[PDB]
Amino acid sequence: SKGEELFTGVVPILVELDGDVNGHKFSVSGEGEGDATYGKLTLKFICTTGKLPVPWPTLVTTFVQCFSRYPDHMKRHDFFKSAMPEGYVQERTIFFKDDGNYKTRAEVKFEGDTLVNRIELKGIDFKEDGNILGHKLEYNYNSHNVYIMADKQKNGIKVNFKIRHNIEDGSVQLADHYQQNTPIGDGPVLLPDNHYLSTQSALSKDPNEKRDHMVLLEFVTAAGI
Repeated sequence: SKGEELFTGVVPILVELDGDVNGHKFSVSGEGEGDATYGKLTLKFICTTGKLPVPWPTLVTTFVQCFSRYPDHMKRHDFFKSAMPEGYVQERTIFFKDDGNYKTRAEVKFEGDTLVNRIELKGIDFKEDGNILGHKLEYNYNSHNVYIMADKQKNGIKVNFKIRHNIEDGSVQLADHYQQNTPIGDGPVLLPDNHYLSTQSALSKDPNEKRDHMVLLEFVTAAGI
């Protein structure tokens, strides 16, 4: 396919987010690199408007699936890379159990040789005293499976999954994800058979960094075929 060749080495990544959660406005910038050969991502995010109003972990999924490692035998199912360099639109709705929801819209594509993820986030109906606004989530992250399916009507894919956020009291905060991706260009893309992505992520901090930020290491590989 098209994009395949674009991912053959380490690619620099730029992440830009504009958000509003219950009237609290904020901006985030992130930079790093991805190496789809190992399904590996390394990023650092910085809250540019000051203190992040929600917990960092809640934004992970929002902050580039084209960096997933697809095994040789599954290359024909890699929609993400097939949409490059023109890119794709990724939209979601994220429902926090017994809490508010996030609505996101992003464009992911290449600007020169940098892979760009530009997002607009809108959060509503959050409880001032819930796990999100109340900042009760631990600073860590779990492994998940992300289910993918073809959408022949929109020439895209539909994706669904649940994230499990650990709460400081030992409990769990569920986050139901509903997602749609559609190509930006008019060129051909690869529509996949049902399959899934297996994820793992580690969160850390930069000891010498005074701004509000998050350091992220993540591995993702496709499976189920």
